[PDB]
Amino acid sequence: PVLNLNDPQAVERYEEFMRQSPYGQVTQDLGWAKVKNNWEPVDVYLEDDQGAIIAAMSMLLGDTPTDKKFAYASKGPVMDVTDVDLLDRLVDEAVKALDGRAYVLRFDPEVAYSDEFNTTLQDHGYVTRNRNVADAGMHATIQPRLNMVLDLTKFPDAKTTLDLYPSKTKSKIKRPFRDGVEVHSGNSATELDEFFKTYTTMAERHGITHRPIEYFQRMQAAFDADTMRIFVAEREGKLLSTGIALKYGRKIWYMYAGSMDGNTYYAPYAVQSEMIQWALDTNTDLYDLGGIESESTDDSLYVFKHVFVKDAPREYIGEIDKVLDPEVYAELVKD
Ligand SMILES: [Mg+2]
Ligand SMILES: [Mg+2]
Ligand SMILES: [Mg+2]
Repeated sequence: PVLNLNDPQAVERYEEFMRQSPYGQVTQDLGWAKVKNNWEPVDVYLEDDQGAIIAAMSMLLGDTPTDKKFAYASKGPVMDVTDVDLLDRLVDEAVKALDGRAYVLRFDPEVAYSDEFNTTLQDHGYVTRNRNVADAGMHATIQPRLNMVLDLTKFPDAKTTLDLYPSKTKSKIKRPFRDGVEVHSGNSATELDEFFKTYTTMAERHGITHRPIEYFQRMQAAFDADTMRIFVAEREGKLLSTGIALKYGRKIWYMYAGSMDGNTYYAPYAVQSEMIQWALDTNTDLYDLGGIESESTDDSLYVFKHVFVKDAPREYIGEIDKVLDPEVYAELVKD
């Protein structure tokens, strides 16, 4: 069925399912639609024989250069996507809800890539985008398929961040702190202003664009301090680096970062250490440092994230596309 966003009861049940599911994703939370306020939300779900929600998909519809919309369920749906027969049923609900307005319904769940799963999906009629598409560019997957994920369940007795690492790494993490770097965290306007300054500075330094502050303000309005937290690293009165982490489902996700120019005293390591400590303190299963371009030392993202994730990066199935308008799809989506 389709969720009536104006039905508080229905919304609460949908949210409860999302928040409690081991497959929950912040980008599938109804709060994500508030962040992506320029996209149209269309949410659907399936119920089991007891009438309880067993699967849900929060879609966001965006415009394209054609008469069709692009329907996207970021890191959704929320269910065991390998249960493809169940997935088909949920997608059928989504297709009904879209009512021919979209040329495609795409979802990129955080499930490991495998030839078997890839094949099963294709056998069910989905078009998958992973190893068959470009690594970067306008043809690449929206979300990086290679992600550096720290599995904290491998360290049941870990009390602090240092307990998860080899001595060489403990040294790297301790460095900023011994040099005076201090981290404070929260989700108020003050921390947001600190984040934004480092974020725009970082953007200007790398000659790249940055999202407007309103984007993050909507995020702050949508998520409480137990879900969204901004970590700010400073040294004796000087702002050095920041990071935004979102706690949801089985993980804490390092989503945004910023760092001032010049000497930052390895503040980014301090930020990571505190985000990981938050994951430990909350008994979270995973700490997701996000994507990398490649598992190579030539990738600055990899080198940095590899300090905190020694396991191989997780490689996801990529984009699973339910093609609705084949002609427009072929026009807008290519390898
Ligand atoms: Mg258009
Ligand atoms: Mg713990
Ligand atoms: Mg590790």
